[PDB]
Amino acid sequence: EGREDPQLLVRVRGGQLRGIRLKAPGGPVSAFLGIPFAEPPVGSRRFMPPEPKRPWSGVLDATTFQNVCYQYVDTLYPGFEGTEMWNPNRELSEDCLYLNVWTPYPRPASPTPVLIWIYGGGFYSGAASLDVYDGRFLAQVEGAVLVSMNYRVGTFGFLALPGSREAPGNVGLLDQRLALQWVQENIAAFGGDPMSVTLFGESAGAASVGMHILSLPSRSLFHRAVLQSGTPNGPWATVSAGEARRRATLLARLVGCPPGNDTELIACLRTRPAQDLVDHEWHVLPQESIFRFSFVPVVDGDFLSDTPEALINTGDFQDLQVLVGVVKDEGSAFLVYGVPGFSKDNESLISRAQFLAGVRIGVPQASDLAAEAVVLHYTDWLHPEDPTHLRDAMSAVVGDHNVVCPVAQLAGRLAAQGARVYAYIFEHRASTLTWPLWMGVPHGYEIEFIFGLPLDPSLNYTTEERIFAQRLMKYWTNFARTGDPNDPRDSKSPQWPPYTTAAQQYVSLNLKPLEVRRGLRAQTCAFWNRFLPKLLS
Amino acid sequence: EDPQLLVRVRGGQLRGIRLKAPGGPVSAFLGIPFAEPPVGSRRFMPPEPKRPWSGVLDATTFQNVCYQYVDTLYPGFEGTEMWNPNRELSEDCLYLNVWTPYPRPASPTPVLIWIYGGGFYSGAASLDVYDGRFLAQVEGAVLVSMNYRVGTFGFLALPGSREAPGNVGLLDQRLALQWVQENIAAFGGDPMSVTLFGESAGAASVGMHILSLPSRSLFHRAVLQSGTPNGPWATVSAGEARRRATLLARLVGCPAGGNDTELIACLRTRPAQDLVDHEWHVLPQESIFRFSFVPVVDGDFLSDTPEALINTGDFQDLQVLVGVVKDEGSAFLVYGVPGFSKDNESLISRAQFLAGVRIGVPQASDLAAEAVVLHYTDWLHPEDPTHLRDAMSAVVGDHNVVCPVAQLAGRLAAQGARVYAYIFEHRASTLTWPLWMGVPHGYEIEFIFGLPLDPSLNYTTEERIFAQRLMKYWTNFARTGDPNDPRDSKSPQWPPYTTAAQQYVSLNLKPLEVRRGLRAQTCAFWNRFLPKLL
Ligand SMILES: Nc1ccc2c(c1)c(-c1ccccc1)[n+](CCCCCCc1cnnn1CCNc1c3c(nc4ccccc14)CCCC3)c1cc(N)ccc21
Ligand SMILES: Nc1ccc2c(c1)c(-c1ccccc1)[n+](CCCCCCc1cnnn1CCNc1c3c(nc4ccccc14)CCCC3)c1cc(N)ccc21
Repeated sequence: EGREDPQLLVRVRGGQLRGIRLKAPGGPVSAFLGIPFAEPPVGSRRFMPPEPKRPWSGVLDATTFQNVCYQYVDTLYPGFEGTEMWNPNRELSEDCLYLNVWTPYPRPASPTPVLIWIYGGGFYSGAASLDVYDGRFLAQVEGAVLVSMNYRVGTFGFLALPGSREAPGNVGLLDQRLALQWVQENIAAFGGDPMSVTLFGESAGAASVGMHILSLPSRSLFHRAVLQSGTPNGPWATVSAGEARRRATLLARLVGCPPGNDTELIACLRTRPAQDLVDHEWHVLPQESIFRFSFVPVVDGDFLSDTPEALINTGDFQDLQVLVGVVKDEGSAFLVYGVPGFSKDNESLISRAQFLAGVRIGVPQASDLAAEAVVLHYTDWLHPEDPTHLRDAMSAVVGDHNVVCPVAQLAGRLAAQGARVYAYIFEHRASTLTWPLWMGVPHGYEIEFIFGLPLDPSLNYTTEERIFAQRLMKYWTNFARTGDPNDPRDSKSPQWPPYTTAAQQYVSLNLKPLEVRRGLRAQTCAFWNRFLPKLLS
Repeated sequence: EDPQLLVRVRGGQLRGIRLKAPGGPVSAFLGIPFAEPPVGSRRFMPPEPKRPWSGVLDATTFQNVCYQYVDTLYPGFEGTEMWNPNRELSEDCLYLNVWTPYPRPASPTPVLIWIYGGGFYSGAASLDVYDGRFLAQVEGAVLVSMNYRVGTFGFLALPGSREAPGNVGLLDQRLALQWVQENIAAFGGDPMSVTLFGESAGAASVGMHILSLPSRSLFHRAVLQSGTPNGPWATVSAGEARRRATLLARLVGCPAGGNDTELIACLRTRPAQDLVDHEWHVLPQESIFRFSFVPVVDGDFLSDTPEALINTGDFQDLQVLVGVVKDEGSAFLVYGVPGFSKDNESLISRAQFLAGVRIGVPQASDLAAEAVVLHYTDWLHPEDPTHLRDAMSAVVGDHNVVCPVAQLAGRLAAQGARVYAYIFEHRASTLTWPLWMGVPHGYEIEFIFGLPLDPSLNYTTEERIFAQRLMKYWTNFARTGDPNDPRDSKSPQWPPYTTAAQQYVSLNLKPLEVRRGLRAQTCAFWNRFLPKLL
């Protein structure tokens, strides 16, 4: 046939695809949703590296989002858009290694910069099919080819018996590398420039992006990287070999797979229903905690030849261009998932006791001395009992420790070692946010703006937000295009300068024009990055 | 003979001198002896009261300065010399001075007693900056200052011994205090309204009288300026004093030991200058704002450590005035911290800053020292010399003065005392120290004493009015326990310092500003965290 829209028929290397023509506000875009890039990682392939997708015959239908990787569904606030917007919107299946491509309609005559999105979700949840990752706007408005992939999360993606053949760990990264490889090979068929691939992701996806920066076999598959609210370095994005070994073994035991070599154990895990692994995942953490996740990248001496901090300290990043940044309230969201005293349904004014308790959960790896050091640092000694400040300090601790200071260390090390870094703080609370006021601009809530959702008039964003969304997409795609988020023509708008060790410049993203600022929580991050380590004894 | 200049005290008759103050005449009784000269066998010993004398004792001049180390850092430089002895040195130095109004006050006047500082190793009540003349004349106060023994002579202790029990300098002071109870009325002072006030070491001495029950009946109120009994430099342990006494004895040929009595006997046979010669050689570490012989925690004068005493004391009917100058640490830097001098802007390196902290917090472990550095670095301008220099100064001032002051203020206030706190931020126009030193340790005294009221000293009109303000606060404080002017009904009120609000006031040329929290975050570092690095 024959009768179909010729713009929707594309041949990639596994065979032919039929895409779908979608409405964006400013006009039509092409979508090729659910292109499979790996062999379904099921049965004997669980815990195993992805294998490239074997070619198919006929025209593969690529008009709808394919399955979401097997994962824990958040039931903290039943019916609450604030949590439900992050939950899976397609069937849960182990057969989920699919990707998506948005492109202009009609596809552009000459090659186009390619953004590749990697979702977040604590390496345990996430799905490229979620409303907030909808590439139609970037495609229609900026003329960009945008690609997002599903990668295996949780045990399926990250359970590791390091040194083993049957479960070597890091397979979720490997799924992402494979989507990356696929783009090199096929994106041209859609008018993307494979010589201009920019990786971007937020939170665990941001951490992912950083891992690709740090893994030799991924460096050839992209040219530019964007890390939103996450990093490879830090207390949560990786575990050591021993700790991953401990967690896998403990989970194995929990589902009735007693540990005594690795083959028997992994074989037994492979016989277990996927829902059983998910049901037991949370139980392997070493302490009561927040912003920690059971199955995450392992420092395997393979994908990661050393710890991320060792590699950012000694890596040569002679031109790499990265844009890094944070939201105003990185910590706030985490507090409702565990910390007593905190809730979305009230003001969360906590007591000093609740605060000391929170710091323990919030910095679980820290001794008595160190936890008391954090508390002394974040206490306002002028009002040391004030419920509002205590609440906000709890939020700042979780935020600073897990996101802001890792981001600061990242920028600093990169910049000091050849990279062109652009740094930002995103301060706009959405008008449409359902979370309470006290949470500020929570973790994840710049994404809807970077992706352009406010441009959809049916979504009820303000005109200001629509103009803002447009500004943001211009920064992002200018950066993709050029390595520089500035417009080479628009001299009147204030310029966004690179981040450097000498001046530590970064910009505010809010409804007002760009304001340049110096030092990203410089003083407090000296605490977390330089001092708190030295409380090693 | 002028009857106004003739007083009979318990030991006999005294002849004063009428002195010229700007606004009128004052009566001075200088060099009154309050103790048997603590010489020969009485060296290292508590003071005995002065024996009665015959006829009329000439009290028209300052008496000898207690034997001390004379500063030779910058010879003849005003900034340093103004602290050096301005009379002959002598172990025979237990003399006090009284300035009173001319004529003698008609009714009992509040009495204000000054105790100089000098790191318990130097000082003298005869120094130009402690001139009682102005407060006498202008505010009508009877002002009293004593010499007390310093250095080995005042504070060498072999604790538990009969012949060198330690703290005798403090006992000298206590005896001057007793003398005031017994005699001041004779000069028109009210023995029922005595305010102790002192700066630096003198401030810590005042603090020690607060914490020592036998001193408490000799005064009703206190003022601690840039100094505290608590904190890193004002006391030593019994074991630590023993060690330095012993080491000093070794350094001068004495006697090894063997026997306390024997060791002290030998020390007593040594010329004063021999003791001073080796005074500086007994410190455990390279350091600054540490002093060889200082009060000892004897379990007698000081029943426990000042820390223990302020934590658990009852200070219900006590009024205290405490404060600090803007740049407590700056002066100390020129005394041994490499890279610092008065003769240039002193723009140090990072290495110099890290080396300075070791010196500055001598007791500090490797980790504790790094905690300090990481706390005081401006992570935005990490290697800027101006920032490092100012930081080095801040470290020393905070560690030794401001946070100790902050801690004392809070304990007292929590435990019944009525506390008023200040930061003094005016740089005297006459200052011969360089700009980068700011308002150095000890340059508020000048103002409190009323020196800018003497037109010959070339202070500005502004400064004379500022000095007048200050004398009103202090003497209002002596008068009532409240530095506020109960006449002026037109703000801005100086509020009591409390744990809750932490209110204190800026003392500068502009009218009182009320600030809250005296380096609250930085002193949490120093007072709460840092102990926990044991
Ligand atoms: N009784 C049980 C049984 C099993 C599990 C349970 C509890 C909990 C838990 C729930 C409530 C309170 C305490 C613990 N967690 C807690 C995981 C921590 C969730 C923190 C929020 C977060 C952080 N990154 N991804 N997510 C998941 C939710 N998706 C979001 C995302 C983002 N931002 C936000 C912001 C607000 C709310 C949600 C949200 C941004 C990036 C992508 C996802 C789990 C974590 C596991 N790894 C496995 C099982 C369970
Ligand atoms: N070669 C030798 C031999 C013997 C001694 C020597 C050096 C030094 C020294 C000198 C220069 C550099 C390094 C060490 N100090 C250290 C002096 C420590 C005091 C530093 C400043 C200070 C603090 N409190 N009193 N003083 C003495 C100077 N008097 C002042 C005072 C005050 N303010 C100031 C302000 C600026 C300059 C001086 C000054 C206010 C209160 C009273 C005195 C001594 C200390 C001793 N305890 C014994 C002997 C010597």
